[PDB]
Amino acid sequence: ETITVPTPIKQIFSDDAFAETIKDNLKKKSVTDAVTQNELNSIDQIIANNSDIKSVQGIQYLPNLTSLNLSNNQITDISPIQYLPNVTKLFLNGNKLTDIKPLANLKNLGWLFLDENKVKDLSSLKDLKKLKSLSLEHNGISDINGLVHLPQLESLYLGNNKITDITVLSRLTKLDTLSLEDNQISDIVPLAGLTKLQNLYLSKNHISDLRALAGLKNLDVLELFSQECLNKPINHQSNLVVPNTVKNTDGSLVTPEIISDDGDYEKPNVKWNEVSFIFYQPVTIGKAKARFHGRVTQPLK
Repeated sequence: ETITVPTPIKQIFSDDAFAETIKDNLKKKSVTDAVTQNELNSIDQIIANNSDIKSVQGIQYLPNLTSLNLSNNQITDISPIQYLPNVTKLFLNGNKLTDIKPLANLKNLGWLFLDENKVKDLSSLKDLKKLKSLSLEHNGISDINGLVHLPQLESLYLGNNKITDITVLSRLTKLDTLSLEDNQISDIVPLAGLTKLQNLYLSKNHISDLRALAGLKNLDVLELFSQECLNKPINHQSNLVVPNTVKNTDGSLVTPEIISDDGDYEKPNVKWNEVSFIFYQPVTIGKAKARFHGRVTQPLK
């Protein structure tokens, strides 16, 4: 798309706030000032954080735009971005996005930041062969199966979601930085062969078994605290015996730190409507030191 006659900024960029962004970027005096396509072609970078932007309609007239920061606005639709082929950096944190199908077209996208939106389907990212860094925290996401075809990603932040199944991650063999903190993950076996991983954030999941991590020799940063592990319910009895299922990287059992209701440990079992125990174990994997810590809860029926 091109404009062929000088046109007031507000007629092209229909959201007042975005119109103000373009006016400021071109150093104009008013959103009623006329712009030409030549002036719009001069826009290589937009910095428009914190601007109450509700729509980026009109942005399709910025062919040379390579970096676009729309953090912390109120945007609901990013379709006008889809035909901007030179965009390589896209900051969309803190908006109201649900659909990211229009990003499928951004073949040169390199960095994409989408935290604090409501994007729940990621299959739209499969086209993106130059995507190196993706952040999708706090989106309410459960299904990450669309991340199959970004096998060249280097950094992926998926913390603070509703993820249980990380099967697809075994294909993301270029990852050096991965966050899955504050999800619902118990099975970390899909990580076991991802030997390039350097930085791995796994706190606040449901992880009780570290065997999956035993071969990750390039780890430098590792976080493993505040797990919450929920056993399947068992019948209440006067004398309760529950196998300890908490395991170190070498498969040895982690001795409980504290056991509820004055219970005690007789290895491999913890003995006493619910009981629980807490564990805390410093671990080292490669150069990475972490504290493996959490609680196992046993409901009783």
